[PDB]
Amino acid sequence: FDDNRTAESTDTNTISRDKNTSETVSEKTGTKDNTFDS
Amino acid sequence: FDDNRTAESTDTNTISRDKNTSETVSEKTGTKDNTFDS
Repeated sequence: FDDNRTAESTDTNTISRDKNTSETVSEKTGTKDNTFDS
Repeated sequence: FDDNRTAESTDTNTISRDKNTSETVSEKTGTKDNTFDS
């Protein structure tokens, strides 16, 4: 959540709002095999 | 999801909402062989 309020005087008041929401999901699987012979 | 609402006075209200979706699929594959002699 972020809000900003700007105003100037010598009267052109400016107000802004914005919504940032995000989610990420990730599933990682692996498999490693090895054989040795001495 | 993120929504932005803003207005100014002295109205010109502005509404802008965004949607973004991503999906990355990765494939890993490898092979490593080695020999030793002494």
